[PDB]
Amino acid sequence: NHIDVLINGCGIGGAMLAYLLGRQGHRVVVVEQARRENGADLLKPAGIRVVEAAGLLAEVTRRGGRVRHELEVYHDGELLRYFNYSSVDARGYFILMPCESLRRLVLEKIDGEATVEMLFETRIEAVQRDERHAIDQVRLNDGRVLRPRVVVGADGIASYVRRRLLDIDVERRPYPSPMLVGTFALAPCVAERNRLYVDSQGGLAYFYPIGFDRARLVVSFPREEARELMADTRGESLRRRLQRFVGDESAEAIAAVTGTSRFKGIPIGYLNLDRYWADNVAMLGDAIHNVHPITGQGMNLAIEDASALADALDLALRDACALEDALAGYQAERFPVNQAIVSYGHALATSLEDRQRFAGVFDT
Ligand SMILES: Cc1cc2nc3c(=O)[nH]c(=O)nc-3n(C[C@H](O)[C@H](O)[C@H](O)COP(=O)(O)OP(=O)(O)OC[C@H]3O[C@@H](n4cnc5c(N)ncnc54)[C@H](O)[C@@H]3O)c2cc1C
Repeated sequence: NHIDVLINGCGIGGAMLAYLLGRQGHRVVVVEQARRENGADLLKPAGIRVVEAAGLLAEVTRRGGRVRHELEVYHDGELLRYFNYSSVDARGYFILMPCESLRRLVLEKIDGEATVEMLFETRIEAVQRDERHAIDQVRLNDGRVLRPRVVVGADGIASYVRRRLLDIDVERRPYPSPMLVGTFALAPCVAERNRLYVDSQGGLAYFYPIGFDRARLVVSFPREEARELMADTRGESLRRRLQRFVGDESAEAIAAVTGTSRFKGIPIGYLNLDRYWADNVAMLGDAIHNVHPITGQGMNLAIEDASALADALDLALRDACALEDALAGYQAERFPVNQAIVSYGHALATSLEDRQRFAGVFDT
C-alpha cells in the first residue's frame, strides 16, 4: 500500500498534477469528495505552456477552447485601454476554455494512466505521522489505508489539507461588491472581441465568448445594488443598469441577458500563504492563494502551480534531490508569481470607480 503521492482534491489543479505525475510513472492516488459527474474560463500564456507540455493543446480547441489575443476595457462607456497581447510576441495569446471542459479532458487522460488511481466520493478520515513529523499513513473513509511519500492539498479555497493537516488558519477579508457570472446566447459582438466595462458608480460587466455557441457575462455591483438587480428575475433592471455604462457595440450582448435566474456567485478571497508546504505535505491552487476573480486567473494559477509541483515532486521521487529541497524549490518558483497576481487583483478591484487609477493599475 506504499504510493508516491496522495492528492487531496480532483479539481483542475489536482487533476493536472495527477496526470503529469502519472505520465512519469509515479504511483498516485487522488481522493475526491464529489462524484466525478462551473469555474474559471481563462488560460494565460504560462498556463497554455503547461497544457501544451501535457500534449493537450490540440484537444483544447477541438473541444471548444478559443484562442484570443485582444481585450478592450471601457470606463464610463468610453474606451480606456485596448490590449493586443500578440503585437510583439506571437505566443502572447490567451485561451478561453471552461474549467469543467478542461478538467473532463484531463480526467479522460488519467483514465489511461495505469499508475494513477482516482477515488471519487471518498475523503481522508485520519493521518498518522512518524518521528520526523512526516505523514506516513493515511486512512480513507472507505477503510483504505495508504502509505504515501508525499501528500498534496489540491482541495481548493476551503482546503482540508491546509486547515486540518497543516493546522493553518486563514483570516477572511470580504469585499463590498460580489461578482456573479451568467451564461447566455452568443452575440456577434462577443464572438468578435472580449470587452470589459466599468463605471464610476462601481459597476462592472465583462462579456466574452465561451465554448462553441455561448457567451459569459461577468458582473459586479456593490452588494445591495447587486441584490436588487438580481431580484428582478426577468432582467429589466439589469439590462437598464448595463445600458448606463455599456455602449452600442455590445447592444446585442445586453439583449441576450433574458433573465437573472442562472447567474452564479463567484468566490472572492485574498490570500497568498507564507508557506506552500510543511514536512512531506505540499499545496497548490486555491489552497495556497486566492486571487480576485476580476483577474480571471484562478484556474490558470492552479495549472501553473500543478506543473511546478509535478517538476519538483518528480525530482524528489527520482531521488535527484531531497524532498525538502524540491518543495523549497516549488515555493521559490511559484510564490512571487502568485503574489503578483494576488496584488494585481486587489488593486484592480479597489480602483474600478477611479478611471485614471484603474488605467494606472493596468499599465503597472
Ligand atoms: C462559479 C465560479 C466561477 C468562477 N469564476 C472565476 C473567475 O471568473 N475568475 C477567477 O479568477 N476564478 C474564478 N473561479 C475560481 C476558479 O474556478 C478556481 O480558482 C479554480 O478552480 C482553482 O482550482 P483548484 O484546483 O485549486 O481548486 P478547485 O477547482 O476548487 O478544486 C478543488 C477540488 O477539491 C475537492 N475537495 C475539496 N475538499 C475536499 C476534501 N476534503 N476531500 C476531498 N476532496 C475535496 C473539491 O470537490 C474540488 O473538486 C470561479 C469559481 C466558481 C465556483
